[PDB]
Parts: sequence; C-alpha cells; structure tokens
Amino acid sequence: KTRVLVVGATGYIGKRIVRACLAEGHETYVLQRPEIGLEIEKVQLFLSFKKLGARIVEGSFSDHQSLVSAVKLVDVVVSAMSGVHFRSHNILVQLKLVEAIKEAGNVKRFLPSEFGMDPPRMGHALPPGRETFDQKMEVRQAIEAAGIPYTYVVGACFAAYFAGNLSQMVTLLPPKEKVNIYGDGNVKVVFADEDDIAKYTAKTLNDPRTLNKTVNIRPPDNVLTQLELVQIWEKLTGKELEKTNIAAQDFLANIEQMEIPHQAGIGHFYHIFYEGCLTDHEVGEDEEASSLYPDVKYKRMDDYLRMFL
Amino acid sequence: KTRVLVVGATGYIGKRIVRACLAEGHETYVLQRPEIGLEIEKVQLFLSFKKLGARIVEGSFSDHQSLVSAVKLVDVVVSAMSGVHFRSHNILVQLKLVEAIKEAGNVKRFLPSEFGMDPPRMGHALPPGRETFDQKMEVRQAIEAAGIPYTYVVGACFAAYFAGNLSQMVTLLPPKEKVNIYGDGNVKVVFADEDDIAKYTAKTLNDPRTLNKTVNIRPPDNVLTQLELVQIWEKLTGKELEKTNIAAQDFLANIEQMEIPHQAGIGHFYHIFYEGCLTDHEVGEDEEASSLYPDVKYKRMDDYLRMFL
Ligand SMILES: NC(=O)C1=CN([C@@H]2O[C@H](COP(=O)(O)OP(=O)(O)OC[C@H]3O[C@@H](n4cnc5c(N)ncnc54)[C@H](OP(=O)(O)O)[C@@H]3O)[C@@H](O)[C@H]2O)C=CC1
Ligand SMILES: NC(=O)C1=CN([C@@H]2O[C@H](COP(=O)(O)OP(=O)(O)OC[C@H]3O[C@@H](n4cnc5c(N)ncnc54)[C@H](OP(=O)(O)O)[C@@H]3O)[C@@H](O)[C@H]2O)C=CC1
Ligand SMILES: COc1cc([C@@H]2OC[C@@H]3[C@H]2CO[C@H]3c2ccc(O)c(OC)c2)ccc1O
Ligand SMILES: COc1cc([C@@H]2OC[C@@H]3[C@H]2CO[C@H]3c2ccc(O)c(OC)c2)ccc1O
Repeated sequence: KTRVLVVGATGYIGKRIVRACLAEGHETYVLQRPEIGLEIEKVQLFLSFKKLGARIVEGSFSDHQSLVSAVKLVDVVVSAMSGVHFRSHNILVQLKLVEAIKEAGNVKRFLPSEFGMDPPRMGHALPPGRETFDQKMEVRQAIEAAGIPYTYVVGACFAAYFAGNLSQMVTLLPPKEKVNIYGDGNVKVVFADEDDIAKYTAKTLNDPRTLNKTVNIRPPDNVLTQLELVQIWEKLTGKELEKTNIAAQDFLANIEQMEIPHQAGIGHFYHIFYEGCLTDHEVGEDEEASSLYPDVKYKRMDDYLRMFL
Repeated sequence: KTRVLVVGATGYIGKRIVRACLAEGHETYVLQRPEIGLEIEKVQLFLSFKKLGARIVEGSFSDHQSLVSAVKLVDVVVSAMSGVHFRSHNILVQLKLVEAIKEAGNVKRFLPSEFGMDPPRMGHALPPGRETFDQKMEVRQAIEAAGIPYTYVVGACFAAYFAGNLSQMVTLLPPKEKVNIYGDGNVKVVFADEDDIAKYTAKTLNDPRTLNKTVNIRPPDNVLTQLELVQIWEKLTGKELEKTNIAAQDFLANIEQMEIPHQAGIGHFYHIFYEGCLTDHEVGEDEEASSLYPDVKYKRMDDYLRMFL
C-alpha cells in the first residue's frame, strides 16, 4: 500500500532496504540508472528485485526530469547513496534528488542516506573523515530548506565492518591469534546486523511517530564495548586472544602520511572507539528503533559471530 | 561423496559452480584466499556458501604449499579463474595450481577455467583477444604434460553477456527501439544460461564418459542466429525493433584505436557472430552436455528473456 522508491538500490545497505521493503509489504520501486552498463552484478540484482515484485523505474541523476517523474510515482523515497571513501562518497549527489522531490511535491516522506554516525553531533570531527558528516548535513539542510518531511536513521555500526572482525581495520574476518584493543576497550559501541537496520528502516518509513524525527538504532543487548565483543568471540572459540592495548596517540601516529581514504577510516574509528560517539548521549524510547518496533527480534552479536566459527 | 575444490569460488561463473556442486550433492570445498580480506561481497559469499554446507579451505596462490594442502583434500578440482579483459584476465595464474596438483598426486580430475570458445580451434584469432585462447592452451599443455586427468567444458555464450542484451556490446539489457545486427544475422550462435553451464559442470566432473574429454555445451534449442534471438524478444514485447545491419569491415574499423579490452571484445564477437566459430563444426552426442545429461531441463532463450520484461 505505501509506495516506496529506493535510490541506491544495488548498494550494500540499499539492496537490503529493497528486500526489507518487499518483505514489509510496501509496493516497492527501485531506480535503475542507465549508467550501469557492463556492471553485471548490479543488473542481475535488479533482475532479482523484479522477480520478487519490485518495480523498475528508469532514471538518471544527469536527467533532472527523470528524477522528477520517478519520485512522482511514490509516497516515500529512501536514499542509500554511497558515502564511504574507500568505496565512493557521493552523498552530495542526493542534492539533485532533493530538488527533484521539491519540484514534484507529492513525496510524503524522504529518508536520506544516513545509517551511521549522527551528523549534527560530529561538528568537531577531523578531516578527511569529516567530509562525510558535513555532506550529510548539507543534504539535511537542503531537505529542511525545501520543507520535505524526513526521517533520519542513525546510530549503529554495521556488524560486518565492526563486529565480525572484532573491530580490526585490516580485514573483515575474526583474527586467528592476536587482536588490538583500542584504548582500554571499555567504551560502549552500538552494533547492528545490517538486515536489522534495513528491517527498522522499512518499519519506520510510514510510522507516524518517526515523522520529522531522528530514529536511533540502539538495541540494548548490542551496546557492547570492544573488549566485550572480543570476549564473546573468545567464548565462542574457547580460546583466548593475545590482546594489545593501543593508545589514541599510537592509533593516530603518522596519520598524516597515510592515503586519504585510510585517514578517513581511522578518523571514523577514532570517534566510535575512543570518543564513544554512539553511546555518549542518551535517547528515549520514542526515538529508538528496537523500542519503537519490539517485534523485530534483532540478531545479537554472539549469534552474528557464530556464523564465523 | 565426490569431493570438489572450486578455485574461483566467488567469480561470476565460479559462484554458480559452487552452488551447482552443492545441489548435485558433491562434498564441496571452496578456496578462500586471504588477499580478499576487505572485499565485503566476497567475504559474505563465503559465509553464504558456508551456510549452504560448503567447506572453507584457506590457501593463497602466493603459498605453494597452501595450494598443495588445498588440493590434497579433494578428488576433483574446478578452476573458474578470471579471463575477461574488462574484468580481469589471469588465466595463467592457474599454472601454479597445476604445479600443486602435480606435486600432490591425489587429484582424480581437473576442470580448468574454460567455459567459452574452444581454444584449440582459435588458432587464427585476432590479437589482443587471442590472448584468452593462447593462455588457456598453455594451461592445457601443462595439464597434459603433467599427466593430470582433465575435462574441458566449452562451447556456449554466457546468456547474460550475449542474449539478455540481444548481443549488443557495452550494455546488458535489451535495447528499447533499435538493434544492431552483425552481418545478415543468420550465423548460428550458441547461448546458454550460466546456471545450466554450472549444472552441466557439476554433473560432468564425476562422469566416466567425460574423463579426458572436451565437453561441448550446445543445447540444440539454444542454437540461434542473432535475428532469431532478436525475434524472440520482439514476440515477448510485442514491439518490432528497427534493425541496422553492420558489415564486417565496419565492425572491425579502427580496431587498433580501441581500448585494448574492447579490442579483445570486438575480436571475440567477430569470431562468434561473423565467422560462427561456435557452430562451424559438428559435435557428437557422446561429447555434448544436453545429450550426455538429458535430465537437465535447460533454460531456453525465451524463458531467459522473460526476466528482462
Ligand atoms: N557502520 C555504518 O554504520 C556504516 C554506514 N554506511 C553508510 O551507508 C550509507 C550507504 O553506504 P553503502 O551501502 O556502502 O554505499 P555503497 O558503496 O554501497 O553505494 C550505494 C549506492 O550508491 C549509488 N551511487 C554511487 N555513486 C553514485 C553516483 N555518482 N550517482 C548516483 N548513484 C550513485 C549507487 O546506487 P545504484 O545502485 O543506483 O548503482 C550505489 O549502489 C552511507 O551513508 C554510508 O555512510 C556505510 C558503511 C558502514
Ligand atoms: N560467454 C562465455 O563463454 C564467457 C566465458 N568466460 C570464461 O569463464 C571463465 C571465468 O570467467 P569469469 O566468471 O568472468 O571470471 P571472474 O572475472 O569473475 O573471476 C573469477 C575468479 O578468478 C579469481 N581471481 C582473479 N584474479 C585472481 C588472481 N590474481 N589470483 C587468484 N585468483 C584470482 C578470483 O577468485 P576468488 O573468488 O577466490 O577471489 C575471481 O573470483 C573464464 O575463462 C572466462 O574466460 C567469461 C565471460 C563469458
Ligand atoms: C558507524 O558510522 C559509520 C561507519 C562507517 C563505516 O566506518 C567508516 C567505514 C565504514 C566501513 O568501512 C569502515 C571502514 C573504513 C576503513 C577500514 O579499514 C575499515 O576496515 C574494516 C572500515 C562509515 C560511516 C559512518 O558514519
Ligand atoms: C564465448 O566465449 C567467450 C566469450 C567471452 C565473452 O566476450 C568477451 C566477453 C565474455 C564476456 O564479456 C563479453 C563481452 C566483451 C565486451 C563487451 O562489450 C561485451 O558487451 C556485452 C561483452 C570471453 C571469452 C570466451 O571464451
């Protein structure tokens, strides 16, 4: 019944948002941009979205009128535009979609590509990693400057990037024998299975309680320190890892000499694991996903980590 | 009971071979290399394989003994090494895998990364695209010099790359109004759904009738000229396309000025659509997959194209 267009449909979180939308019963449309020519994996993703009942909608960010038509077909727009330097970081491209929405005037709600650290709260962050927050704030201000009703989904680390690897930067698998603990390891971090983030997204986009609101993904059982997450892994394996504590001064040493994308990752990690930006402020139950949607039975970090045994 | 090691598990056809091996009931092992630590999509394929019952085996082509130890665990090795210029063309890396298979001595059969044009018949092929057939023949010669038992799966155009686009290059979708036709369009081409290719592969690797044989994938109902292919789409859509014929001399014009991966593609199309190298020779029923495995209800091109509607 609610019509939803997903932009960034074949992206990491986007393809999950698409599926979650179909599973929730939204009439679901996905923007197929024509610039994806020989990218066979994207094409076949679109093919499989259609098999499950998504509706292809052709459009391009180089064709302002195509964006206008596209968003004219739906009540809700969800953007999953890319925003990670080691992949690509085109948050600002959404500006064109905001103004398409402005001109079209039918969109009851817009969800921009947030799904992470809360932008309004990273004003102190260090470049280059800060470009993320600023660009999202740039889009937030364009949304509000056009009066577009909105929901911002913030709050949780993607489990695949921060849990499955015990928060080590070199990899996405657990370490064999040795692990680095950032600082004392006693700073709470919020972890969420990406399928849960998508599930909450699909449940909130037409929840009246989240209209013009920031929704936090902070499921209580998944608020864990890094030493706590490493300890779940040690339990699951019955083996203790050699832990080296890394001080902030050492984690940042010679950052100036590193490639810009890695500097940005280091900056993001710094804010999460040394400053604790995801848990350094409180949020009530009228703005937290697992409390707004208690039937969602979110995966806990131990079952997430069990897949890696 | 047949234990297969798939090298190239996450590749385009490789991941399809992984799942076909599982569905066929082979005890299925997949080589997970440590170099792919930060490619999220590959890491999560390995997880998805695991959940299906595949067995993870760690090994690197930069660690000869890891390869030896890898191939020691299985009866059959299937290689799906990359070999397309606009993706990756590393056929010759298999030579190290061949060395390992030689040293290990237990392997009952090897399937090298073939799955296309039949290399020994591409003697007179145009550079740079000729690179593909020369590297596969250099690999073939190491397999036989080393007395390794083999099966070569050849003969079919991947349907995604030649059928879902009506054989239009540099796109993967059917054109909306106009189609180019190479020559008169009456040269017979062989098309196969890549899942049928993987299923035949999984079925042939423990088939006594195909030990040390070339196996052609030439499903008779999918032996089509390009015009017949185009006419199937026209009947699905109910819309006639405006057809422009393109002579060999204009298709090949100024080839030397092309990005050399496009030179490789041009040459490959030329051999397929202009010289009919996939249909210029007959093959017996004792060496053709649909005839060896009639229980496989292979997808025809009308059922294939219904996905693009
Ligand atoms: N731990 C956390 O909390 C994390 C948060 N995030 C955030 O998730 C959001 C999405 O991240 P992620 O899923 O990796 O993004 P992706 O790299 O996966 O890209 C998503 C989509 O962006 C579209 N895209 C990329 N470039 C362009 C372009 N020039 N023009 C139009 N469309 C483009 C593409 O859409 P199309 O499908 O049309 O091709 C692509 O599929 C980001 O804000 C990111 O910061 C992501 C990582 C972790
Ligand atoms: N119409 C036709 O007949 C077609 C035929 N083909 C043929 O199919 C075969 C597979 O092609 P395709 O599926 O596109 O292959 P891909 O390009 O998708 O790559 C397959 C695998 O090759 C592995 N790989 C790549 N580089 C290396 C490397 N340096 N060292 C070790 N492993 C590497 C990777 O394995 P890993 O997953 O472990 O990381 C990769 O996943 C090729 O011979 C191709 O020539 C391909 C296109 C069309
Ligand atoms: C938790 O908030 C965010 C998370 C990220 C995800 O941390 C920045 C990124 C990212 C995932 O890719 C993370 C990252 C960057 C560099 C790395 O080496 C890395 O290794 C796992 C992981 C992106 C933006 C955010 O606001
Ligand atoms: C059919 O046998 C083969 C086909 C190929 C096909 O053509 C080169 C590739 C593989 C897939 O990609 C085809 C391709 C090349 C260039 C293009 O522009 C293209 O557009 C669809 C498609 C490669 C090796 C083969 O043995």
